[PDB]
Amino acid sequence: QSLYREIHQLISFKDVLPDKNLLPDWSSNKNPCTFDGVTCRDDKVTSIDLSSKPLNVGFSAVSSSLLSLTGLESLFLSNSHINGSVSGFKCSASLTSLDLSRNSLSGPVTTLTSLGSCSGLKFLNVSSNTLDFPGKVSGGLKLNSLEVLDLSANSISGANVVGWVLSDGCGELKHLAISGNKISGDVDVSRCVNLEFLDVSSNNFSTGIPFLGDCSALQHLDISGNKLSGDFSRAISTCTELKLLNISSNQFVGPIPPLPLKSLQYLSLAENKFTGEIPDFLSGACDTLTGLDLSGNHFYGAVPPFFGSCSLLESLALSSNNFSGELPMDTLLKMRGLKVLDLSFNEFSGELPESLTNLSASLLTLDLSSNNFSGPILPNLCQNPKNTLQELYLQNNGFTGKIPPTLSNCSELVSLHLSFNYLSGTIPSSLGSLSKLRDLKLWLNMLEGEIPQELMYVKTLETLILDFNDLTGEIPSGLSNCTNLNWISLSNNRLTGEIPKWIGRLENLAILKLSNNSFSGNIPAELGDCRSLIWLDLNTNLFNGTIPAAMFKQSGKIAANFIAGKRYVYIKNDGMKKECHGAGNLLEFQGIRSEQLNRLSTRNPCNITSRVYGGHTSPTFDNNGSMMFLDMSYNMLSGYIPKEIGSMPYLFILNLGHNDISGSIPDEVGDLRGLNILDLSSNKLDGRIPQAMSALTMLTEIDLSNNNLSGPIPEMGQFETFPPAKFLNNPGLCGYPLPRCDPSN
Ligand SMILES: *[C@@H]1O[C@H](CO)[C@@H](O[C@@H]2O[C@H](CO)[C@@H](O[C@@H]3O[C@H](CO)[C@@H](O[C@@H]4O[C@H](CO)[C@@H](O)[C@H](O)[C@H]4NC(C)=O)[C@H](O)[C@H]3NC(C)=O)[C@H](O)[C@H]2NC(C)=O)[C@H](O)[C@H]1NC(C)=O
Ligand SMILES: *[C@@H]1O[C@H](CO)[C@@H](O[C@@H]2O[C@H](CO)[C@@H](O[C@@H]3O[C@H](CO)[C@@H](O)[C@H](O)[C@H]3NC(C)=O)[C@H](O)[C@H]2NC(C)=O)[C@H](O)[C@H]1NC(C)=O
Ligand SMILES: CC(C)[C@H](C)[C@@H](O)[C@H](O)[C@@H](C)[C@H]1CC[C@H]2[C@@H]3COC(=O)[C@H]4C[C@H](O)[C@H](O)C[C@]4(C)[C@H]3CC[C@]12C
Ligand SMILES: *[C@@H]1O[C@H](CO)[C@@H](O[C@@H]2O[C@H](CO)[C@@H](O)[C@H](O)[C@H]2NC(C)=O)[C@H](O)[C@H]1NC(C)=O
Ligand SMILES: *[C@@H]1O[C@H](CO)[C@@H](O[C@@H]2O[C@H](CO)[C@@H](O)[C@H](O)[C@H]2NC(C)=O)[C@H](O)[C@H]1NC(C)=O
Ligand SMILES: *[C@@H]1O[C@H](CO)[C@@H](O[C@@H]2O[C@H](CO)[C@@H](O)[C@H](O)[C@H]2NC(C)=O)[C@H](O)[C@H]1NC(C)=O
Ligand SMILES: *[C@@H]1O[C@H](CO)[C@@H](O)[C@H](O)[C@H]1NC(C)=O
Ligand SMILES: *[C@@H]1O[C@H](CO)[C@@H](O)[C@H](O)[C@H]1NC(C)=O
Ligand SMILES: *[C@@H]1O[C@H](CO)[C@@H](O)[C@H](O)[C@H]1NC(C)=O
Repeated sequence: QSLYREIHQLISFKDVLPDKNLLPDWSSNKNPCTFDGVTCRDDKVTSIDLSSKPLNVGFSAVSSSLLSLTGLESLFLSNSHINGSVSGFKCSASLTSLDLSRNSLSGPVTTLTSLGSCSGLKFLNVSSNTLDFPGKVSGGLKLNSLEVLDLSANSISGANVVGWVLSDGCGELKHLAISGNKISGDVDVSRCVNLEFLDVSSNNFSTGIPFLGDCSALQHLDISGNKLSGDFSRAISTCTELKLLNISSNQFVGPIPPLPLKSLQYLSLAENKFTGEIPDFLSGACDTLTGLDLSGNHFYGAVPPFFGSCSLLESLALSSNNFSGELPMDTLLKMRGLKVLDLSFNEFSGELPESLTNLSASLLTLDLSSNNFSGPILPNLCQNPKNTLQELYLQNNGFTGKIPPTLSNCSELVSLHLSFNYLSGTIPSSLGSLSKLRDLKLWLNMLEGEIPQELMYVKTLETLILDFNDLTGEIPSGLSNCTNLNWISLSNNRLTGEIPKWIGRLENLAILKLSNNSFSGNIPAELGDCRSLIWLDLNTNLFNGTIPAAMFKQSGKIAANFIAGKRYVYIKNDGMKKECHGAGNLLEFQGIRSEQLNRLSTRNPCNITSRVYGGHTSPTFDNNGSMMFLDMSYNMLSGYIPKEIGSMPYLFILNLGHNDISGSIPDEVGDLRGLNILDLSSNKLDGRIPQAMSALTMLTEIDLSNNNLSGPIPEMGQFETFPPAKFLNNPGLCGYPLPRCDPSN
């Protein structure tokens, strides 16, 4: 191991990097031990770590230069843009750990057999690459000295790949992870007598449960995200050291089988098809449970008192079943260290007991959404000065009375969701002292009064959802201090005044929904300063003046990352009812049941049986996008449509119906290639429909009726596919589907 070879090898590797900007301090002028990413012991290189650097070289360059360094013990190249395939090479006997995860390695997984020349190799990570397995699986990986092997998240599809991995022996193996592939067939680790960690999740297993044999060392077993059913209980009967069992997202059925494995600390049976009331399936002492998840099955009945033995439980998840009865305090109060209580989507009922306040001392998350609780929200929920509560989810129940202003004592609160209840009174101003609050959701209640100026103190505020209350007054200027606002929804209240000019300062603002209020004045040009605005719904107000060209100036520069990943529903207007306005309502929908959407019937004249679209927000671009949804219908807008309207390639819906807009449809409307819905009806538009609109190919709905348009309807494009109704009440308009233009009228 001469310095001469060491330095020439390191530098010869640097000299083949495409980006000259890489490894700026490696030099034949410096000692290797001074290089960034190099670790030495007694002035000799022992480890190299170039992970998260865009090397952009082939594995052969890596194996030629770095893996043959005498005395090298570890090599970390995770997320280094290494591509190509591994093949035979000379490897130093000192090398114990190789991390090649998160690259673009490709070829048959049989290529990894070449690593057999690393005689000391004990740890191999090749997760997140594109390795695969031909057709028929034969021979074996033959790396039987590995203690740790991670082949996760590759492109391995095939039956019995696991046997292939283990074929030449697995006496040394402690940790095997191969999740995130498409492997099927048998898993037999019965000869892996030292195996402590097995992860075969997110694969394609649909037959036998893994055979574990003696199961003498196993502590962690994850078979989640497959299509397994059958007798998992019998398969782990011998497992005396098991601490974590994850069988969630599979096809298991029947009642919960006994699992009195006393060592068990984490257990998930979530998203299967288990049925019944909970039988006592644990030891007298609740095994050693810190974590329990029974979510997404068909359980019903009361939460059994034997759960009172789980005094170490930190996380209890029972959501999306059919549990009933009143909150089980006697049981829950025995869980002195409970951090997460998730009972959402069940049929718990009755009022909140005062003892619930004893529980909220360790509680980070209290989730009671979508049940049948009633009575008032507890006033003293956060009495204790050492309270840690971060999430309070009470939405979609039957709570009455006021929002307790003492919720301001929940100083660590991050998300407050009280939507879908029957709360009255005002939004307490003390909420402004929640210095970590990010989400304030109170929609569909009977709240009155004004939106509190004191919200200006919540610099962390990202979501403000207040639709369907009885709020009055104007948008308070204090909101301008909430510079991280992403989603503002104030629709269906009785708010007044203007859209303030400071709205343009809100650079994170993605969704602004103000529909069905009494807002007035002009549309501010400052909306064109909002860097993230993708959804603007202003329908059914009293806005007037002309649509300002500047409001479209951010087109092509829109960012849409922050808004992503949130549950919503979109309720489409079917057009059948005159009282129902706008293209459709986009609404927040975390923890609420669609079945309860009928609760809108007293607020909303729209046929509930109208189409409900749902999911998690997912913009079509990440950056350099444009507005996606613009609805300014049922106002008193006048003047002309600016040509800038056509500058939004991601605009799916444009609704300017029922205003007093005049002049003609701009040719640039034909530039809106993503357009599905164009509603310009009940205005005063004149002139011809531009032929340029023939270029639009994605239209599913158009409406130009009730204007003063004239001349022929364009022959090309989608016009001919729409009913005459979409063009009626335009005296000068002619051509299919209208009567043919006839010069002599
Ligand atoms: C903007 O917001 C305002 C304020 O919310 C909103 O006005 C309200 O609209 C709703 C829906 O039209 C009205 O609903 C009242 O209450 C019920 C709703 O279920 C209805 O009465 C019965 O309804 C049931 C269910 O549909 C039906 O089976 C039954 O036949 C109805 N009873 C009758 C008359 O036979 C009525 O819709 C109505 N009831 C009353 C008070 O007669 C609210 O009354 C409205 N609240 C007001 C005006 O203060 C308005 O629509 C929103 N605007 C837009 C464009 O969305
Ligand atoms: C093989 O390499 C994989 C890719 O690096 C490893 O998978 C990653 O392990 C990371 C370290 O545990 C995880 O770190 C995440 O982000 C931070 C890191 O400091 C943690 O706080 C987070 O808790 C953790 N994840 C989250 C958000 O909870 C990576 O998430 C994880 N996954 C990927 C695909 O990157 C394997 O661990 C490694 N195999 C072995 C056996 O070591
Ligand atoms: C970017 C987010 C804010 C947004 C909620 C996003 O997650 C969501 O997928 C958006 C893009 C969806 C939600 C509802 C969708 C619309 C649902 O309403 C409809 O009228 C359909 C009719 C027809 O299927 C059209 O092809 C699309 C169209 C008109 C959809 C266009 C795309 C959406 C507007
Ligand atoms: C996951 O496994 C299933 C079940 O083995 C695969 O479906 C089979 O695929 C083979 C090969 O094309 C067919 O011959 C069988 O008829 C399929 N069986 C059934 C019941 O449909 C499926 O291909 C696998 N998924 C992936 C992504 O590899
Ligand atoms: C138990 O397994 C489930 C399901 O596989 C885990 O949840 C998934 O985690 C993976 C990443 O490993 C994600 O890709 C999935 O989106 C998750 N699915 C669901 C439905 O949440 C869960 O994390 C595991 N629990 C523990 C403690 O290990
Ligand atoms: C727009 O709504 C407002 C509030 O009712 C009104 O603002 C008037 O605008 C016109 C033209 O700018 C002028 O009469 C005055 O500048 C404003 N006077 C009032 C009443 O405040 C106006 O009625 C509406 N019309 C327009 C086109 O602005
Ligand atoms: C590996 O990356 C380089 C650089 O982009 C490329 O030239 C080469 O073709 C890649 N190899 C494979 C097999 O894709
Ligand atoms: C759910 O449980 C409740 C207990 O109150 C019962 O009345 C109801 O019929 C059950 N619903 C379903 C879908 O099984
Ligand atoms: C909010 O906006 C301005 C600063 O630009 C000022 O009125 C005020 O000090 C800011 N912060 C608070 C807490 O009001």
